[PDB]
Amino acid sequence: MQEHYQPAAIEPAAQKKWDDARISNVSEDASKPKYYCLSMFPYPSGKLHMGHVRNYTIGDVLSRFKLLNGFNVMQPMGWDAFGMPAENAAMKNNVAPAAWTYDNIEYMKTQLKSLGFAVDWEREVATCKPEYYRWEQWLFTKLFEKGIVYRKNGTVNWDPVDQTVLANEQVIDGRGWRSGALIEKREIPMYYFKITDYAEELLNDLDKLEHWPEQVKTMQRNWIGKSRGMTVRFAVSDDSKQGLEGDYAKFLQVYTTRPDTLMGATYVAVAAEHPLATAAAADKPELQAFIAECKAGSVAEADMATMEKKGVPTGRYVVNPLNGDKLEVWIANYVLWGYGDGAVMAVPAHDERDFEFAAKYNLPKKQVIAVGDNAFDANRWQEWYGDKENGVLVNSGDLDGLDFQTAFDAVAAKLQSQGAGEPKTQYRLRDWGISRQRYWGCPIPIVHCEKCGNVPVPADQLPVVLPENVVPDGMGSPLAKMPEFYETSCPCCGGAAKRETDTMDTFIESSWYFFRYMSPKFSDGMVSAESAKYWGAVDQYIGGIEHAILHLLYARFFTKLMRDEGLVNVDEPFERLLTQGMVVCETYYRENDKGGKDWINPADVELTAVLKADGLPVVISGTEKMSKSKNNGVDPQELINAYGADTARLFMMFAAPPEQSLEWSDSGVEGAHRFLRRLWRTVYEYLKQGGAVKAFAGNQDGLSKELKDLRHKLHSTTAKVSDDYGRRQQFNTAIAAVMELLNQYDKTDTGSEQGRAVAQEVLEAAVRLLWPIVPHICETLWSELNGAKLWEAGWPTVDEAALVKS
Ligand SMILES: CC(C)C[C@H](N)C(=O)NS(=O)(=O)OC[C@H]1OC[C@@H](CCCn2cc(CNC(=O)c3ccccc3)nn2)[C@H](O)[C@@H]1O
Ligand SMILES: [Mg+2]
Ligand SMILES: [Zn+2]
Repeated sequence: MQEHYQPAAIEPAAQKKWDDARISNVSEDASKPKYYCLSMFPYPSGKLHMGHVRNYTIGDVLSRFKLLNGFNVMQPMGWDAFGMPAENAAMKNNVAPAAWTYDNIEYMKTQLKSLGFAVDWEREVATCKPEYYRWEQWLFTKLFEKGIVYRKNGTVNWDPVDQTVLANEQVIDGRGWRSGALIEKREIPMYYFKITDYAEELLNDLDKLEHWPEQVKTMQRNWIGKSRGMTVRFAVSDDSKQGLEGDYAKFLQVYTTRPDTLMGATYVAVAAEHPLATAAAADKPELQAFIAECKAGSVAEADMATMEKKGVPTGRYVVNPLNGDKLEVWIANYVLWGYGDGAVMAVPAHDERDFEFAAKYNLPKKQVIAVGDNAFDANRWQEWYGDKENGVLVNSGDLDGLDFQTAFDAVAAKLQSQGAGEPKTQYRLRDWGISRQRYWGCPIPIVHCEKCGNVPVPADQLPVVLPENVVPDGMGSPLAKMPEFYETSCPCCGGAAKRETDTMDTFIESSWYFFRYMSPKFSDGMVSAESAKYWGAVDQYIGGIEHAILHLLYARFFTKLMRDEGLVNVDEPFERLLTQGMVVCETYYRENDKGGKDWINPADVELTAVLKADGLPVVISGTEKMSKSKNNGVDPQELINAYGADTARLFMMFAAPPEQSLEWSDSGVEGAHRFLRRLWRTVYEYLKQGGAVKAFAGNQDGLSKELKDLRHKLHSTTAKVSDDYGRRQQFNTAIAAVMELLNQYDKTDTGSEQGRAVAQEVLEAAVRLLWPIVPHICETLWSELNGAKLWEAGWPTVDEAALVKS
């Protein structure tokens, strides 16, 4: 055993030791209890960043902890390979997205291996390979025939300069983010998953996820947005029926979740596309311009509430069916066509958005709810205005004195008896649009035949292979310009037909990959029945909070779809969920010659803050998440090259709890490396005193008080670390606990015969308690202390007798 700790001399040897023993290569072995620990697989972007290292170190800590406790642990890794980054690098570097992807995969796989993650690489998947996406094409065809996947026209944002479709996030002031050209709204046929058919299942099954953060489940409930409200029909006044057709000439239908406040409606609002808006705008040009501006908007869902609410009056009126009030119809920008009836009522006294809307236009506010003896001021909104449980009705005629649920049922009775309304349940959730006008994605297995219609590709002909010999040029997605791809024969009639050229939303690959890991080479289905029944569901899932809504919902949706097809037998894909925090770092910049800022990487800066190149000052700016935006990313490969994998892993687990943001710190890195030197020196100095002995065990009567105190600290540390790994999942406090054990060990004279035995017991436990976090150095130090295989010695047991004081 060498005196000094040298990671480059031990880390490759420890990795070869694990790989030779195949401790991470697992099968469906019924002799050991399974454990499925999964970290969200990465985009093969080029190289790992610090977020990857934190996520996969966390997953490796939990996996190795369960491994030491005797579980048959599967920790798989793969590549979410489809998407736009490969197309953009293709347009910048004149390479094929496939070639760019596969080279990134090879390099990033080397980095992951150098970090010592206990990963079953024999289960690796690449989602851009036909052997993977053939099965999501298969599920697509099966659901398309059942109507769960359907085709209908939708509206997209067309950029005519870049010749591409853009998301709402890519539109700024009505113009493309890169081209700067005005975007055009176009109706094109697209495919949709009928996810609203599973809305009630996806909402209620969240209650089963006892080991998910309540934050994530709340976000999913709000996204699904179930409401039990009332359909209310307002009869159109006789003086307001010009230009109206059908039922729109008879009544205005609306949906409200507050029918107990129907006596407090002071106006109604309709969407820009509503027929009442169209009829009233046929004359007035200001209404036409307001309708045009609403349609030209491209506001994303995450900013819908922040959008300034505006409206225009129409001069048309409707009648409240409960009190006969004649209310004016307004066109408003917050009423969205396709959501319910595309029309709402407004009770400014008990809905804060209606309050601010009415306060802006001086529209009437009428109180209909009272809570205690609270004072109502029509000029200032108070939180009790919207109270839905402790409120009682006022100014509502025959409904006065009722609470929410009683007034709800009475209003429903009044409306139904006169045919003016009925109860109704609504969901904010929209159907899942999966069509993408992009090349680097999974082809949609549909053939268009003018005789047979939109025909799904048969199962024998799957997959529809995406050609990899493609370099996108920019002037449109190349698939729609490659007759060698889309020209084909109809699988139903053999006649001339055309393949679909749109590709799938890349969220689809990530919606079922956790199942594919169970049998990644199975060629007769998405997942083999024998492996699905063994591994069941993912026991532990680790990823970033940015996937709390869409990805998780999609994955839960796919699981229930695959269960209904009979491929799996679990209702939920992920039992436990851990959301890791961001990795942030200081920023540095120099002022431009044009009044701007040039952002400088931290690796090119030395703190006396001075640029390393010319020794000239640099401005220290705010700390934020690492990104290429302000050029503040710290390359983990340089951290590995300079300190080793164990130092990188230890710093990430010690700097902050997994949920809390991790602040990059040079001294924090150095403190981690110096602790590994201390651990190395501790075992070296111990073995230099007389070599290893048998660790203390059994009756501790007769041990000195100092050695009894060390054993108490030892097994209290084991219980604390076990609770930190297994229950709390706070790895920073576990490292501190082992440090406190080593501190007391340093203060204890362990030179006697019984002292050596206790010292052996301390060090054998300490290297095993830290093995999940820093396995390279712990595997090396364990082999110097004991000749048994560390993974066969197992997780340290707590000696209860060591915790009983006299
Ligand atoms: C399941 C599917 C849907 C996952 C999907 N393929 C994915 O998110 N793949 S992914 O490759 O993007 O990420 C894979 C997993 O590990 C990383 C987590 C990142 C969380 C956000 N973050 C990032 C940072 C730090 N950035 C840097 O240092 C940096 C950045 C840019 C340039 C230079 C440096 N700090 N926080 C992800 O959420 C996920 O769990
Ligand atoms: Mg349960
Ligand atoms: Zn045909």
